[PDB]
Amino acid sequence: DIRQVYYRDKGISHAKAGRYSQAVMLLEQVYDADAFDVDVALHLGIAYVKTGAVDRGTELLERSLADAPDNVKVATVLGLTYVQVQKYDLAVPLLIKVAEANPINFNVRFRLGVALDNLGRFDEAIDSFKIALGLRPNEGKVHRAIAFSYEQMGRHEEALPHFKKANELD
Repeated sequence: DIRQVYYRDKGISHAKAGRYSQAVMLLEQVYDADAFDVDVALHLGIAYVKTGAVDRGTELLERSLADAPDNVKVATVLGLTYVQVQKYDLAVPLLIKVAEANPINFNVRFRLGVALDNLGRFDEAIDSFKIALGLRPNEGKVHRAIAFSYEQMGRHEEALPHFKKANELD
């Protein structure tokens, strides 16, 4: 009744503030597969991945994606998690769309780049990494990444400056 609004509101806040174990503990008690609340599943999703229950969290995020395919945050979080467990094929489409809608999100763009480079899509990797550098030109790590993407294409002339700049910072 008012039990559940309190558990939901608090559990979600736990998750948002990084208190992930406490979010699992509360939200496990509201989450109901058959009365599907997407905010609950999202944030219990997040909290399971964070607490090492990666499969259960992934599954909940997929189910949330099925329920709300236009929810950007579900897509962001599923996308990045897929990068984290090396499901780069699944990640790229979710991360392209998220980056479209949210151009100021550096990590998304960067993980997109890294996802592309692991699929061998180097030209697209490079274009994403350039976009990531427009947002943080100081990012050594992007520089090492784009350098390696070029080198993998045998474009060594283009790699070196990026290698140099990644050391100038590192």
